[PDB]
Amino acid sequence: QANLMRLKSDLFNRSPMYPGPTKDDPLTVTLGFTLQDIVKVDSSTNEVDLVYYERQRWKLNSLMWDPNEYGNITDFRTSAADIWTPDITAYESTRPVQVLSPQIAVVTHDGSVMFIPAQRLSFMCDPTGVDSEEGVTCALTFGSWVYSGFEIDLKTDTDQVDLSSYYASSKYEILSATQTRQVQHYSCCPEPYIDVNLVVKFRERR
Amino acid sequence: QANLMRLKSDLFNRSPMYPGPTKDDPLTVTLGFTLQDIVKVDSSTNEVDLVYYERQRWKLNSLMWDPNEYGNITDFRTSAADIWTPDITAYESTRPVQVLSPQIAVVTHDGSVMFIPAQRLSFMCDPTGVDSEEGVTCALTFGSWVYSGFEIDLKTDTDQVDLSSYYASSKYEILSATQTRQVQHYSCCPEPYIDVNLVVKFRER
Amino acid sequence: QANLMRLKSDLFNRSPMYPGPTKDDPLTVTLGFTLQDIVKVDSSTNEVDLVYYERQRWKLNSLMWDPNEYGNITDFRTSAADIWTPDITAYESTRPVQVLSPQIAVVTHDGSVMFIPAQRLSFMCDPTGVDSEEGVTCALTFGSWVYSGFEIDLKTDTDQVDLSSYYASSKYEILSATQTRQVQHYSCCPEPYIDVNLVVKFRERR
Amino acid sequence: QANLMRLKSDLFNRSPMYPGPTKDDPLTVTLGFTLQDIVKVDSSTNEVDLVYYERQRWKLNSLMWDPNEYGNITDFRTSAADIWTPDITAYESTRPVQVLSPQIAVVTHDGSVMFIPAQRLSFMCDPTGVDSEEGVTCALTFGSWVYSGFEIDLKTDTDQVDLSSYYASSKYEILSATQTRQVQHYSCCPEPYIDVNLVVKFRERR
Amino acid sequence: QANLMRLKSDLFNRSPMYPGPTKDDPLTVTLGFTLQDIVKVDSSTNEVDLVYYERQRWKLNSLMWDPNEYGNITDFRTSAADIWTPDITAYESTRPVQVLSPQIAVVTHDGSVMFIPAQRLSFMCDPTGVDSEEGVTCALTFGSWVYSGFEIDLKTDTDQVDLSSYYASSKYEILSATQTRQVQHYSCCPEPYIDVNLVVKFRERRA
Ligand SMILES: c1cnc2cc3c(cc2n1)[C@@H]1CNC[C@H]3C1
Ligand SMILES: c1cnc2cc3c(cc2n1)[C@@H]1CNC[C@H]3C1
Ligand SMILES: c1cnc2cc3c(cc2n1)[C@@H]1CNC[C@H]3C1
Ligand SMILES: c1cnc2cc3c(cc2n1)[C@@H]1CNC[C@H]3C1
Ligand SMILES: c1cnc2cc3c(cc2n1)[C@@H]1CNC[C@H]3C1
Repeated sequence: QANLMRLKSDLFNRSPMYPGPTKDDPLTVTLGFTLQDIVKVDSSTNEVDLVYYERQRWKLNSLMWDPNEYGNITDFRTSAADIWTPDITAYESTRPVQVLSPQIAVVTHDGSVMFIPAQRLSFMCDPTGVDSEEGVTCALTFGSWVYSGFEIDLKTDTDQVDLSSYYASSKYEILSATQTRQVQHYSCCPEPYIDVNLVVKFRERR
Repeated sequence: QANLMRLKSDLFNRSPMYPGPTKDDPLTVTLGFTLQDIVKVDSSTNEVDLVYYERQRWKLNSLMWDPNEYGNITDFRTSAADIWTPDITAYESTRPVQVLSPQIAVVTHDGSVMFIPAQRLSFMCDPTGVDSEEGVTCALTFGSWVYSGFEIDLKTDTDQVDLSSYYASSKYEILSATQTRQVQHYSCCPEPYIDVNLVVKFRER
Repeated sequence: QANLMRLKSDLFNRSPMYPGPTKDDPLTVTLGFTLQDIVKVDSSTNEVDLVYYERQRWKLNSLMWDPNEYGNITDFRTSAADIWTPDITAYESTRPVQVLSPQIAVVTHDGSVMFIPAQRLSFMCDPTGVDSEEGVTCALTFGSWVYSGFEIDLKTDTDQVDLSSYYASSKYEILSATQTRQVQHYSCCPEPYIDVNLVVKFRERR
Repeated sequence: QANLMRLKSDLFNRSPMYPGPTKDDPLTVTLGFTLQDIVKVDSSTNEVDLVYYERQRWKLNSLMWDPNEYGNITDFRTSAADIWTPDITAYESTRPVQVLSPQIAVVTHDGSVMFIPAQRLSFMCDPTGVDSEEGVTCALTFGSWVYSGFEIDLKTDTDQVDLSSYYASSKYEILSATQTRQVQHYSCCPEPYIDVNLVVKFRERR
Repeated sequence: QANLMRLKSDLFNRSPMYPGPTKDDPLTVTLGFTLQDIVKVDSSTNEVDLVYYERQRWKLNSLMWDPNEYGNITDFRTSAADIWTPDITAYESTRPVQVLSPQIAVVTHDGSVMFIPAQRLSFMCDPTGVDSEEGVTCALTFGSWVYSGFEIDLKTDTDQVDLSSYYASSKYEILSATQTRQVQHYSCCPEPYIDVNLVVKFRERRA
């Protein structure tokens, strides 16, 4: 309708796009994972394929507006390509990530954004021991590729990976799955980088 | 011709595109499935591959015209990218859905739209017992990814999946195939989301 | 060359693109198949891979010109994106079609266009009996996805499939291959649709 | 720098792109192949995978300039997308060709263009006898997909395929390889088409 | 915010893009490799699959600015598509490289650029002996596709490849990996071309 088209026109045409966070104006992204399925294990290459959602939230003043000035609209859907999004990357991936869902974000009048893409990922993981009762553990680090912790900071809402949607007939059952903020330095660069470490222990279902 | 060229110009360059449904102007999408073939079963990863087509219908006021003002044209075909389409998604997919058909829709003068994409889909399914005679049952949910039931509702015209085009020499025969609207809640959000549950019982032929 | 640049400019830059055929302005589209190779047969999924050319022909008034007014130019080549092309689709495909040739068409001064995309296609076919001498038969139906026979008058030139390019050393030899216009109705719509039925009889070469 | 940006501007922004050759203005394209590696052989489907360079050369008056008018610049590199390039295609491919190199041409002040993409090609080939000492022979025809002998002629600079940088540690070694111009009819068209026939004889290296 | 938006505007939208290096204005690109994983070895086709990232650095006069003129901005992240990048290519690749990371570069006020794409590469390599103690050695050649040494020169900051991030549970363990500038001629062309030669020695992880 008219107001929403007016609102989206204002936010996206009145101004050039948000150029990303800076040291002067850093951003915090809240990251949470929903694990759908461990689809595949490959012991000839030590790769494991994972289907999951990645819940992302951040807030920008450039996406703020007054609902009264727009027929009481307090939020809207929009293509993730219309707006800036964080370069959150899985560091142990072995193939380009595969997108499983539409890429549409919800923007709220207070400038907050929620974006939840579903993905399939192959990543480095030695599955040796997956057929035992103890199972095997693998770890994933999700973080910004190019922004240090002075520009993008990460946090979680919970330490528990959401398993409420996990496929009950998966070849693999999950014994535990956690998500933990952590920080490290890389050789190339002087500043610390922030990541959320996904640690998943699993085994062959029986 | 010039009447159609004028009408399309008067609809797509006339106004900004439809920004999608809202709670004040919700949209009901009608869905129907035609199952072409169960192509492949993988008992090592619990994936099944389906080829099907999905009939989508919906109606937008912004796509309306008086035919009399355009040489009596009552409907036209156009690229799906020229118009807004619903984000209907298979929730259990394990690979990006592969489109097999041109992405073209028909728009009628009353604003109604019909879009029928053919697709190959890999989804989550334990096919254990497909080699028996009782067969195996798998379930598939299709729904808007980002719109709740206050924004997009869904409907089916029939509970029967259309099987009149099913491959007679498929490696798998279909014992039953239903499509049912249902309401679900998800951990991230408090609102109800609507899906259409595709339940397919099948076995080796 | 200046004449051709000027010609393309007048045909494409001036008026908008042809919006496709309609009930008020039906269009004849001619189809012929040149079968190149049956690459692969999979009896675990009943899928067959075929490599072929699809010769497409049609004619538009909006693409006509008088050669006299353009240095006696009688034809040119142009990107398929510059013009309308028919949505011809293989109905029994199981994977997206893989394009093997450049997407370029030839336009002649009388307005006729020829577009010949080479393609690799996987489709449903039960190859039980391919190893015998009576061989196996498979049917494949090509047609517009969205245009009925009120809009597209689909036809072949000949009923014989062009086999003069078929790979002599293929794993599979062709016993017979026909191409025939047929009229079908579909559940969704009341209009009759036109397709070309491709029937191919083939066996393992020996 | 200044003079080069000015030259590229004057070439690409003043007049539009070369629209391709015609009957009355044909273009001769020179072609050489450099074989890098026969990567793979598939005897269940009669497909062979090849990695090669394709050296293309042609000349356009519309790409000529006076170097003295442009700071003694005699040539320059530019994205292949900024200029017209010929639609050379392998007729016997079974999968879309994969590009392995940047796609950048060199344009020289006399209007001559050199373009050398590296590619991987799956094509129709019977490897029956690849493990013998006499090896097996296969052939590949390369030509414009849509320009006939009236619009594009092809020539080779030599009859011999460049094998000087072939990969010494390939599963397959090359006994001989030739490239030869030939003229051919196709069922669709009365105009003959020119191709270059690549004939390669190889065997498994031991 | 506003200054950053204004700065990017002046660099990209006002001046036409850099047309690349020439003999008159040659360019030096510094390259360094960080090897994450040897995923796969195919002895039926002599291909090896490798996951690595590649650190690239160069400097352009045309990317310089005075920070006091732009709210003290000394650097910024920008899409790799917004700027010129070197056409560094693995010569031995057998598949198109698969990009694993966002394609975002960092540009600094002195005109220097840093770009670190992560990639999966399939390349030609005979892995015979990979299941032995002594292992197998393979060589990769990275260089410009179309610029000779008169237009693009290369260097490493060190001769030792970075192995400290190598996945410890790979199927394959690395014995050594070096990265060395080298000069070559090619049949088609009269000018020397520069590359960094990456030599990796590895074997199957056992015991
Ligand atoms: C700027 C541009 N790209 C970078 C890539 C990486 C890093 C910093 C970068 N800074 C370290 C952290 N993230 C991945 C690699 C290495
Ligand atoms: C806004 C944006 N993305 C969403 C993704 C999902 C959901 C709601 C969203 N709302 C729940 C339902 N649909 C899929 C997942 C979870
Ligand atoms: C408009 C848009 N899409 C359609 C898809 C199909 C059909 C008609 C359509 N009309 C029937 C015929 N062609 C393929 C399927 C079903
Ligand atoms: C116009 C457009 N496409 C064509 C494709 C081919 C041919 C002519 C064409 N002319 C014959 C020669 N080139 C490949 C096939 C057949
Ligand atoms: C200009 C344009 N393309 C080239 C391609 C190559 C070469 C030089 C080129 N110069 C030699 C070096 N790079 C790869 C091949 C061969």
